[PDB]
Amino acid sequence: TASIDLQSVSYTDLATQLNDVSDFGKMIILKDNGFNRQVHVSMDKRTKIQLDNENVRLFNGRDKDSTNFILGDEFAVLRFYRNGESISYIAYKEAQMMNEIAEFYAAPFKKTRAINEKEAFECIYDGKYPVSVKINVDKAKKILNLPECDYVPSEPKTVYVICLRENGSTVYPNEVSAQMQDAANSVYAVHGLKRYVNLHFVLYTTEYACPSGNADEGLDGFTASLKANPKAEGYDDQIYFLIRWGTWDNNILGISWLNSYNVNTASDFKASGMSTTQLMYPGVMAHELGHILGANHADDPKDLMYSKYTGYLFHLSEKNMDIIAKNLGWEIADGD
Amino acid sequence: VTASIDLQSVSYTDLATQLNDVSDFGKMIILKDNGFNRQVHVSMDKRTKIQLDNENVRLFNGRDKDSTNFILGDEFAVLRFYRNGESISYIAYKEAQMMNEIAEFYAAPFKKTRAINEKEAFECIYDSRKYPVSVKINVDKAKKILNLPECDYINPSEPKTVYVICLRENGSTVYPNEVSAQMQDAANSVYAVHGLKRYVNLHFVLYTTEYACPSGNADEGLDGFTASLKANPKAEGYDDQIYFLIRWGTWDNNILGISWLNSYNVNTASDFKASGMSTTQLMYPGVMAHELGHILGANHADDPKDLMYSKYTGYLFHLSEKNMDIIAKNLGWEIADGD
Ligand SMILES: C[C@@H]1CCc2cc(F)cc3c(=O)c(C(=O)O)cn1c23
Ligand SMILES: C[C@@H]1CCc2cc(F)cc3c(=O)c(C(=O)O)cn1c23
Ligand SMILES: C[C@@H]1CCc2cc(F)cc3c(=O)c(C(=O)O)cn1c23
Ligand SMILES: C[C@@H]1CCc2cc(F)cc3c(=O)c(C(=O)O)cn1c23
Ligand code: PRO
Ligand code: PRO
Ligand code: PRO
Ligand code: PRO
Ligand SMILES: [Cl-]
Ligand SMILES: [Cl-]
Ligand SMILES: [Zn+2]
Repeated sequence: TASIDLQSVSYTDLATQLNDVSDFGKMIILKDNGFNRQVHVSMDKRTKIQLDNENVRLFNGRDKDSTNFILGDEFAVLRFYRNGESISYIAYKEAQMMNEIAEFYAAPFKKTRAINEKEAFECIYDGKYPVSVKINVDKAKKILNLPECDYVPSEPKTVYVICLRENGSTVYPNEVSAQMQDAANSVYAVHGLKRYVNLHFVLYTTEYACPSGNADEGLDGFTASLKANPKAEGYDDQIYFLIRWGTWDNNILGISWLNSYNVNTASDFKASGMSTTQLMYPGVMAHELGHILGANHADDPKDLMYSKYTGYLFHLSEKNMDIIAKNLGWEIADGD
Repeated sequence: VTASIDLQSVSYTDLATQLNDVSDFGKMIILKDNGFNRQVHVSMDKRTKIQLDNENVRLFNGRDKDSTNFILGDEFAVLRFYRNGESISYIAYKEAQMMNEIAEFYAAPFKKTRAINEKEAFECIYDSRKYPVSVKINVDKAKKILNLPECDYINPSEPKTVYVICLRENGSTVYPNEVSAQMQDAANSVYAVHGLKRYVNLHFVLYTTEYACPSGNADEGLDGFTASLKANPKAEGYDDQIYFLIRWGTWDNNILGISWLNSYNVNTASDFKASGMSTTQLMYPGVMAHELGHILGANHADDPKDLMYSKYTGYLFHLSEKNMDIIAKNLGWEIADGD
C-alpha cells in the first residue's frame, strides 16, 4: 500500500517512507507511468556513514529487487536498474540546494542538445522548481560522449574507511554516499563477509592536495600526509581514501596500494587509496577498496575488478573473493 | 583504552563521534569531570524513532544503574544523567552561531538574578586547547537559584508502531534539544512498564501547525486543538494516532499541559481523541510523559515520587501498579503475558 510516485518524487516523499522502515522491513511500491514495482525495503544495519558528522542511512531491497536507497537529513537517493542500466532519483531537502543540484546535473546536457535527453536526464516537478532529478548514468555517458576513463567472531569487526575531501575539491553528498554504499555492498556480497566486518565510513576535509595530475605521485603524497597528520595519530590501522569529484592524468579514476589491508596486521597507513566520486563512474571506490583488500585485475569484462572501467559492482573472480575474505579473517572451512 | 567524555570540554563533535561508534552490541563510555567518574554501557535505542521537521534524531540508553541517556541529531547532542538525585544535562549544538544563541538563551534567566553558586546550576563549557562548545544545566539546582513560579497540572510477533505527532503551535519557538528530551522521557516512561516494547514502538514526528490557542486557557486551548486536527487536511487518515500541541511556555495559572484522559487504545483509537498539549521547556522534564500517561489511562497517583503525582515533581516513571496495568492493557498487554 505504501508508494513512491516517480513522476513527482521529492525529498519529503522519500524521507517519510524510509523513516517508516522498521526492523522487520516494509513493502514500498515504486510507481512509474502506470507500471509499478513492489520492493521489500530493509534498513542496512551493517554500514555506518557520517559525512562531516552528518548521519547517512542506507536501505536495501531484496536481491531480486536490485534497489537501494540512501537517506540523510539533507538529501535522499533511490537507485535501481532497468535493462541493466543504473537509474538514480536524487532529491535534496532545501529548495536552494535542490535548485543548485538540478543545475549542476543539467549543465553538461545544455552544451550538447540530444533529442532523447529525457531518458538520460530529467528534472522532476511537483511546479516551478524541481523536487528531484532522474539520471540514467549509462544513457548519460553515451549522450555526453565523455573521455574513456581507465584504471568466526561473535561480533563483526568494525573497520573505519576514512575518506578525506581533497583541499580545494567539492564533492556532493549523494555522490560520495553512493560510492560508499557500492563499496560496502561489494564486500558483503563475498563469502558472507558481514559476519567478519562492518564498514564505517567517515568524511572529513584534509589540507592535502595532489602536487600534480599524476595519480602515482598523488598517492605517494597522500600516504605521506597521513603519516604527518596529527589528527590521524592512533588510526594507522584503518582504511583511507583521498576523494575528489574529478579524475587524474590519463583519465585515471583512482589508485591504491595493492593488498595493503589485513585485519590482523594493518598499520602505518598502508591501506590507502584515492578515488573519484562523480555519479557517472559508480563503483570506483568499490574497485579501489577491492584492490586494497588484495584483489587483482580480473579477466571477466563483467567483473568489478576488470582492468577497464565497466560499471559492474560485484566481484566475480573466485581467486579475488578468496583473497579479500582471507584478509578480513575468513577461512574456507567457515563457509558462506 | 576505554572511550571517555571529558565534561570540562565536551563539544558536539565529542558526543557525535562517541555515539556514532555505538554498535548493536553496545559500548562502554567513561563520563569524566572534576571529582566525578561514571562508566556507562551505552546502547542504541532501537524502539523509538524521532523526526523533527524530517531531521532524524537518535536516542541512546545506559543500563538502568547508569541513570544516563543521550540524544543525537545532525545539529545537536544531549547527555543527560542523574547525580545525587539531580538531573544534569550537557547540551551541545554543532554550529557555532546556534551554540552561541543557545548558550545566551539558557544564561539570560541567571544574569537577572545573580546567585553565589550559579556554576553548579548553569555553566558554559569551553574547549581545553572563545565561544562555548556546550552548556551544563543542573535543573534541580537551577530551580532553587531562580524565582520561578510554581508550575503544576490542573487539579504480537512485531510491536505495533504508534505515531506521536507533535505540532509546533503557530507563533511558538521550540528548541530541538528540549523537544527531544520530552519525547525520550515520554517513550521511556512507557517501555519501563510491563515489557511494553513487545507491544508498541513509539515514532515521534514534529511539524508546524497553523493552530494557536485562542486564549491562555488550557481547557479552551485543548478543545480548539482537537477541533483543528479534525479540520486539518494533512491529518486525514491519521485520526487513530497520538497528538500533542507543543510550545516552550506554559498556559494560564502556570499549567504545564493538558490531555484527554484514557483516550488511546490500540484497538479503538479514532477521531483524534488521543490528543493533548505540553510545554517542552528544559526546567520541567517529564511533562509530555505525564500527559502521555493520562492519554493511556493513568490517573493521579498518591506517591509523591510517581510521574503521575497530581503536582509537578520531576520524577519520570510510573510507580502505581494500577496505572501500569491500565496503560499496558490499553497497548494490548494481558497479565498472562508477563513482563
Ligand atoms: C510512512 C507514512 C507516511 C509518513 C507518515 C507520517 C506520519 F506522521 C504518520 C504516518 C503513519 O501513521 C503511517 C501509518 O499508516 O501508520 C504511515 N506514514 C506516516
Ligand atoms: C580523529 C578522526 C579519525 C582519524 C582521522 C584521520 C585523518 F587523516 C583525518 C581526520 C580528521 O581530519 C578529522 C577531523 O575531525 O577533521 C578527524 N579524524 C581524522
Ligand atoms: C569513537 C572513536 C572516536 C571517533 C572515531 C572516528 C574515526 F574516524 C575512527 C575511529 C576509530 O577508528 C576508533 C577505533 O578505535 O576503532 C574509535 N573512534 C573513531
Ligand atoms: C501526513 C503527516 C502525518 C499526519 C499529520 C497530521 C497533522 F496534524 C499534521 C501534519 C503535518 O503538518 C505534516 C506536514 O508535513 O507538515 C504532515 N503530517 C501531518
Ligand atoms: O522535499 C521537499 O518537500 C522540498 C520540495 C523542493 C525541495 N524540497
Ligand atoms: O562541536 C563542535 O565541534 C563545534 C565546537 C563549537 C560549536 N561546534
Ligand atoms: O501511589 C499510589 O497511587 C499507589 C496506591 C497504593 C500505594 N501506591
Ligand atoms: O503503588 C504501587 O503499586 C507500588 C508497588 C507497591 C508500593 N508501591
Ligand atoms: Cl557533573
Ligand atoms: Cl561498570
Ligand atoms: Zn495530571
